[PDB]
Amino acid sequence: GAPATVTEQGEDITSKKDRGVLKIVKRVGNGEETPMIGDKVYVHYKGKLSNGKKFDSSHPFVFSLGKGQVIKAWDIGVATMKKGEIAHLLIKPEYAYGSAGSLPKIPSNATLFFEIELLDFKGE
Ligand SMILES: CCn1cc(COC(=O)[C@@H]2CCCCN2C(=O)[C@H](c2cc(OC)c(OC)c(OC)c2)C2CCCCC2)cn1
Repeated sequence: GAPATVTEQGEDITSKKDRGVLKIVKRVGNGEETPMIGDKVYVHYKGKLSNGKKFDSSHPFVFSLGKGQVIKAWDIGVATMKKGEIAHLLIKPEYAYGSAGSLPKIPSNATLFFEIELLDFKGE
């Protein structure tokens, strides 16, 4: 399924190249411009734990990019997305909630998967 496909075929978009955040584009965007740090960003997402034990969906989620308001993986991943793009991210715990987790919702050393649609981004 989608998590396995990303694991096998996804681009490694971490700077350190440690496979911590893997990406596949699913639906292409419009324009060349991807959002700068500081931009208010608007998205629809689906999300789940590898554990199979929790699912979550926006189904408009709003955050300021690259400000650590979201897990590092989103700050990295969404920064590479263009308006109208849909992407799959698979994320190792180092780029999400780490060894501590975020109990009870997120366990220790969790791997996360997300499907993200980037709707738009305005400058702050
Ligand atoms: C106010 C900005 N914000 C940050 C968060 C923390 O979560 C996140 O940064 C990432 C990325 C952005 C979407 C939400 N998200 C998550 O991990 C989900 C998430 C959604 C949450 O609420 C919608 C949430 O509660 C605040 C939470 O707590 C750690 C984590 C998680 C995905 C795996 C399946 C369980 C939920 C929630 N809101």
